[PDB]
Amino acid sequence: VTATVNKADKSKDRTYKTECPLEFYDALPRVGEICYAYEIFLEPQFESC
RNA sequence: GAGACUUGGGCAAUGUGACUGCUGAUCAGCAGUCACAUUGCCCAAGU
RNA sequence: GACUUGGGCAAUGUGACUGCUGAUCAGCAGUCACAUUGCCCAAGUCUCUU
Repeated sequence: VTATVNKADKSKDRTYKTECPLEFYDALPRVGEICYAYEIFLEPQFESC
């Protein structure tokens, strides 16, 4: 923090390896194991015309 | 994306300008302290 | 009666040393303002983009 020249290029955007949440990790089903099926309910709200 | 324009947060310096504060030495005046010199007086002794 | 030594009381001075005031001069420091041209970010308006 005492240095000054370190901020001459402060626009240096940081790059990261993205990752998935816990439920998304290793969720690919295999043969012979019980998995979960999540139905997607939806509700159209626009006027019926 | 290319850009122009403005306020910002600043980073820099090239100037330049003025402000403020302090130390030290010297001189003068005054006050006071150390020693020293001169003219006396008197005393203490010894021979 | 000379000779010697020492001390004390005086006055008349001198040599300096500090203390205070004022003045003079040299010597340092902390700033501040501000024109000039530069650099990196933040948010804005517009051409274009669309």
